[PDB]
Amino acid sequence: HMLTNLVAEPFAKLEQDFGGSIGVYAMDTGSGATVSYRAEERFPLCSSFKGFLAAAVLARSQQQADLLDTPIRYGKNALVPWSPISEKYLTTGMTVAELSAAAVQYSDNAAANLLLKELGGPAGLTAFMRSIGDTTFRLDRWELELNSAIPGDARDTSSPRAVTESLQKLTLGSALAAPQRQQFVDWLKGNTTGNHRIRAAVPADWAVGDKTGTCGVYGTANDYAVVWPTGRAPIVLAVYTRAPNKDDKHSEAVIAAAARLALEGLGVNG
Ligand SMILES: *C(=O)N1C[C@H](NOS(=O)(=O)O)CC[C@H]1C(N)=O
Repeated sequence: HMLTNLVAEPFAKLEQDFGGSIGVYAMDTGSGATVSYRAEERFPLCSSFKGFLAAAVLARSQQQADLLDTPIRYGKNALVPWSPISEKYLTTGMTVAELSAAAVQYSDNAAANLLLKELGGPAGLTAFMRSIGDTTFRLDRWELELNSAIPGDARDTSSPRAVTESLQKLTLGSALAAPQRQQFVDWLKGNTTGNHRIRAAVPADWAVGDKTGTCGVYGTANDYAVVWPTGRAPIVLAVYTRAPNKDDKHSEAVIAAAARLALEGLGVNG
């Protein structure tokens, strides 16, 4: 607690202007200092579970050396809405590694469902998260049902804090073996969907990997990232939003603004 919120930031004004709730947890991995706002509340994961999904696939690949190269063929019935990569390879198939990259970097929904099946479904991904010490994360449903974002419904949710803690373990800690850790980082660095979220708050000369989520209802959207400022230790952070009404709109700008406040709260000159 001594190093939590050393510098107050106007998160309450930001969420009031947004018309909803914002949850933020940011960790300076050098000093241990944190910024924390609504950090232990639950927010829907939406597409953001797909980063942890890819990490779980990489963990499995440490015991199954042929897993990532395995070619997966799928039928048209697998192509649920928002499958921009897998729809281009319907007639050819794609490897497990390619599906993982597509789930992370293009948020591909068919790819995510196919990989969930490899892991034994939502309970299998939840079990992986438990195995790294995350007692908050839960996945309960598949794409697209997991995006319903119903107020008060704990299904398919985590907390900003647990998201950040698990992201740190998987990208910087020892939850994955070193080759798999670097592959996970590389997939996150190559994300294409987050340019208007945490990345918009991070200087262009710093490295950053992220995964976004956009449930499409209840103003519910999010992003988590690992950021490597030059000359100081990496920062890990998570920004989640939700709002009371089904037709409330999400805001990318609010996520970027919350990330800026988090970095300011850590004293990171950006
Ligand atoms: C994830 O939340 N989804 C996948 C896709 N875009 O993902 S992103 O916004 O997180 O990059 C479409 C929206 C959404 C969904 N409804 O599955």
